[PDB]
Amino acid sequence: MRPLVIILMGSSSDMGHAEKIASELKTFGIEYAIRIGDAHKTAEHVVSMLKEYEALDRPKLYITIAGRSNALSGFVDGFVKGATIACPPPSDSFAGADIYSSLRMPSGISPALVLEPKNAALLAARIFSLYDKEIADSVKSYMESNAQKIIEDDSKLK
Amino acid sequence: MRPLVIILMGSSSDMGHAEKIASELKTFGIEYAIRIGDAHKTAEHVVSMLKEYEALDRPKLYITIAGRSNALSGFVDGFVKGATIACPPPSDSFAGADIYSSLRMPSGISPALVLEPKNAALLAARIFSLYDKEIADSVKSYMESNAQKIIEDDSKLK
Amino acid sequence: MRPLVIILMGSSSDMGHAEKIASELKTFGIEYAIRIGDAHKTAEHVVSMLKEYEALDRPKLYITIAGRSNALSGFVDGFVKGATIACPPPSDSFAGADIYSSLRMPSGISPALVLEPKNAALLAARIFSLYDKEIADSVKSYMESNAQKIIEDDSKLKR
Amino acid sequence: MRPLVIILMGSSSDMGHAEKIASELKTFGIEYAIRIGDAHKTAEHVVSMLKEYEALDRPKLYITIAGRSNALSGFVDGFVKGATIACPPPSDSFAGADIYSSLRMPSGISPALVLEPKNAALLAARIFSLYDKEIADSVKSYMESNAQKIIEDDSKLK
Amino acid sequence: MRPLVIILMGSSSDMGHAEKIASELKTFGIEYAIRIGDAHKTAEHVVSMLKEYEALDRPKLYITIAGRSNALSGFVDGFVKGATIACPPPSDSFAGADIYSSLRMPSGISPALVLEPKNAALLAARIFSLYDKEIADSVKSYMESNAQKIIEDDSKLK
Amino acid sequence: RPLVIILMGSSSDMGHAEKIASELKTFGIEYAIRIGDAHKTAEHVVSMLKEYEALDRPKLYITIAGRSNALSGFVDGFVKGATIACPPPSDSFAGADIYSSLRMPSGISPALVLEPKNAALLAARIFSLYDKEIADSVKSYMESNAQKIIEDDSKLKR
Amino acid sequence: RPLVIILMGSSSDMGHAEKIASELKTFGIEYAIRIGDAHKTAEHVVSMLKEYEALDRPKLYITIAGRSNALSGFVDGFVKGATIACPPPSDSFAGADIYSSLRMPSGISPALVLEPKNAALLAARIFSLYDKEIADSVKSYMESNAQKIIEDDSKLKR
Amino acid sequence: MRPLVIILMGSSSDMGHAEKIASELKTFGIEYAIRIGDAHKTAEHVVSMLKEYEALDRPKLYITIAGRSNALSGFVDGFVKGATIACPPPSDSFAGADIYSSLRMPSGISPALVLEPKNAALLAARIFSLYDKEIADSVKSYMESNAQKIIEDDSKLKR
Repeated sequence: MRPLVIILMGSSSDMGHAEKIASELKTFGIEYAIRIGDAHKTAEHVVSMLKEYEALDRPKLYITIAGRSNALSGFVDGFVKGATIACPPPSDSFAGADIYSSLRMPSGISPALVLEPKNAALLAARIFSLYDKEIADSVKSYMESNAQKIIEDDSKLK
Repeated sequence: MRPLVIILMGSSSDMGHAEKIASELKTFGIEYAIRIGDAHKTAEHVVSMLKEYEALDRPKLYITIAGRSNALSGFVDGFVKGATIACPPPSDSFAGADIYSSLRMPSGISPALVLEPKNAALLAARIFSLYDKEIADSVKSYMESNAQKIIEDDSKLK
Repeated sequence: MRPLVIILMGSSSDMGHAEKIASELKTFGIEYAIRIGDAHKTAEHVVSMLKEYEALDRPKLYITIAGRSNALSGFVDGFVKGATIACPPPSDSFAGADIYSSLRMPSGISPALVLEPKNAALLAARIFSLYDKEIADSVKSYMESNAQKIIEDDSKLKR
Repeated sequence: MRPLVIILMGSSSDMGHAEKIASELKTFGIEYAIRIGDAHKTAEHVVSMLKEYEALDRPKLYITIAGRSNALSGFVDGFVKGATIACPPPSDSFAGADIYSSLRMPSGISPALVLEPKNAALLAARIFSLYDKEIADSVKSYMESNAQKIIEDDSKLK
Repeated sequence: MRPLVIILMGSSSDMGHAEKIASELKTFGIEYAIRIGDAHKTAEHVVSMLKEYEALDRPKLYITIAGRSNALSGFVDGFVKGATIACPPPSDSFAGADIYSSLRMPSGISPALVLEPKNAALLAARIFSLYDKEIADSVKSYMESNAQKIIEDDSKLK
Repeated sequence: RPLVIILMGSSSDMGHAEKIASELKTFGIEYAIRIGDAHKTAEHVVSMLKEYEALDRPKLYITIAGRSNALSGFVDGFVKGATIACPPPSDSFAGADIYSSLRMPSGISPALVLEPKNAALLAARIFSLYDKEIADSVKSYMESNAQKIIEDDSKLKR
Repeated sequence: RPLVIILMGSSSDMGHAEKIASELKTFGIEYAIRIGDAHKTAEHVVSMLKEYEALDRPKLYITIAGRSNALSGFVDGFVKGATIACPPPSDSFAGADIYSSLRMPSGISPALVLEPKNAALLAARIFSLYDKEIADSVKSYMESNAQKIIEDDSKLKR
Repeated sequence: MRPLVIILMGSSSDMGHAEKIASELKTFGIEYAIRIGDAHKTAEHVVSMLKEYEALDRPKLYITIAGRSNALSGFVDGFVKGATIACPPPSDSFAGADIYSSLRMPSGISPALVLEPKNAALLAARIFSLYDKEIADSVKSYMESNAQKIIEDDSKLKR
């Protein structure tokens, strides 16, 4: 079956950030789910949700979004079989130092960290593209279009 | 009933830090248990253990020790009923920025952060001391002793 | 007698922060007092106040609020018998580096550091709850409510 | 054909770090190549190398390793079709601030950042595992073994 | 032959910063070109452009402007023969830590880092001034003028 | 006739204090060296300051406290005259203990100086405003420092 | 009879300087306010300091320079008596300009104070060692500060 | 006459750092002078020295080396006509935060900041190379050699 991306955020306050990821997945033609669950406060709810998705026989990725000290990405990553992507929401608290909670994983916990929500979506697409030629075609068009916009911007100048 | 402190560390590599906490609790006459469990890799093992301690009919505190990005303190704090203390092991990586993973809790997750292991033990004692006169007496002796050492150091000069 | 939390701040400029803590303590049914006193400029005043609260035969906690370089939390913690909680006001000066003045205590000075005012109240409640069943019931209702709101948000907004 | 991981480092001084990644890929039964090329000094050499690998009709990932200001990961990522992983070598220069050069990509450049070399290898395996059942089996054993070591460590204690 | 400064920016979003540099070069009577090209997304476009400028038989400098992780300055510096100047746009993200991506060059890549755009222009002028007396005269007038403004500000007091 | 009271929080600070004391002695300025902690032995410190505050002579206090420095503010809030904070060096959290000495509220005004020889020099130059002997001593000291640099140039001139 | 010379690097620093001057006036201490840059108008600064250094009266210099503060060290290396550095506030690079005022070599000893009211108070308390009038003024000031806190408690006592 | 690079350091303690720069300039065939002088303690000495070098009719650069808070690079840059290069010694104090004293110049003070001593030499060479073909040839040989070593390492060590 088709690829699936599960976008899991710790709080409804993260929804703006999540929708940016979702919007971009939609341009790659990649199905997504958007869910809310907190690692520390609703662990059992999160586990029961992950079991449901894990049971689907289709290629899947999880993109985990948690502000402040991000425990969610590692929690999900240590539970599910396949790859996951951490895409924390932006914060300038302590000059951005919440980022270290996403970076500093133990050996054996391996979420892919990406800062920009459009890049989390692009990484997800490029992961599927190793085996999905339709998604590979979409990635090519997207990345070529990004390069062409820059060159055109220069042409408007010289 | 007599107090219990459960010292839970994410890794056997944290044992030196744990033992400093434990040694200090012993000077206050406070029973402890030392346990190992990782929030991301062995979550079910941690829950199982917490349920066992939570069922004991005695006043209890948990002191949680986890290096790198500390997910363990919030995990435990979100599960148990009573208060908990976060006492992460020291690290100089990224100028100590692992500390932000212990600091930056969501609303509703409230571990007490203390840096020095002797102070984690002292805080625990002083928490019990609100209701346990035996421990209050021990705390008084301990803090008076600390102060007298300094005053003595001054008189010893020249 | 019932628990008491003394909320002591270094400056009246911190009153809003103190009120957030007191507001949350009220939800747990915990009596509080709000006081002002500075460790360096009004030490004797702070000592006099602490002696009065310390003489009360009831379980107590102090929550200490001081901006910039926080000397109040250690001063109070070194004086009183029981536990204390540091909950400094937030600051973005020097990328938040005032926090290190609350973190870096000498051995023998052990205030509990908590950043969020609601969490300072919750920690206080959970400290009393080791021996106080009624406060433990309140904590449980509070923490269950927080969880249920998250699950309800997922039930509504999930796609 | 079988998956391939191309480990590309900017300098021979990075070889120790690269070999940790390679060693771990070998435990997952994943073929790898180890190569050296600098983005700024040997761009054409890097491009000619990437064209050679890109022409292989097999699932591939690139893991890019560059110290100091990491320009290599983004350079590779903007050239190749599929996903890439940035795994910079550790440094304590400016308290680790070289990490921001790997983090702060423009929209449209999406390398997966992972700090630990064993985790770069595990992420690579888990990426292939979405479609490769043999690698999925290896990941399961690996991650289960990591969890079991922790539980056993606790058992030696309580 | 008369000097040329090529102002190359990674994005059209950098134009305000570029124009401050350009405006200041105009006060020194130094010809400039403003161009757009991204190191990671449009590398071939950048190389093509550099070859065109490199073929001009006149003394030239490149001022490279790129936000976030600055790969552009080292890319250009590794390609062209003569000196280059890095003048990244200002950013307050992560307490300005994007600056380390411009600072931390490998041995063999030597762009001049200057923060203020007016100073990037002044450095360029002063570089040419070692051999161009017309520009030396302009630089002298400019720096003398700056000093006289301050002394005047002092006398204007009260 | 002036007196400098060097007060340190811990006997661990002695090496730092003695660097200050030695330098003060080359200025021919009498000093006292004392130990006392602001949080643990507050009464001992006050009793001590009262003894010094009663002396009819010019005096300065140089206060030395590691970690979070509460001692300088405490002393400064109590004594009439100026004080100097000279904290011991630390690499903990990339030296962030320094902010506890910097960030004083309005009304608490210790002079912050990092180098112990400079704490002594500031003390001297403070007295030198009214003490012709100390001023002569400062002039000789500062001239010696300059002549050494110049003779280094004359010797290692290349 | 004492004099405080407030020297700022740029007219942009005036608001900061006037906060210092206003406070000095409540202490009844005469001040001068001057503008001069260490790098651009070094001769203008020296000529100015020579005028002040010749005056037979107690004097302090409070030096104000934004960005990388070279002014305080320059002034301190030239004048006989003590000086005070009071840099203007900045959020650039999370306030890292402060290190240019902190990190003096042995032999250069300006007193660093962050708050302008505290720069004035330090100045006063420096004179107060030999000036009974200023000392009385300091005592009244510092007592007023304390009484206000206490009456705030009495008023907002809950 | 031929180019000259004046390497001026604030303290003899920096001599090793200066030597790394001079060593690299020698490989490019560029004459250098090594001098010592401090901006705050020996200003007049520094000015006197700069006046002597400034009077020479030859292309020159100054490379300025000062630890801790770097006031030397701006002082020299504000005095001399032509370009200068700041190359401070490395420090790990405060996580390397001395670097901000070399970065944060006022408008009108424009030293080129470069961290590595070999790169300060290369930048100097590349500045002269805009007008000096012989130095341009040397730069090209240098930069080609660096590239070829990397490619050779790949050819040996590739698996």
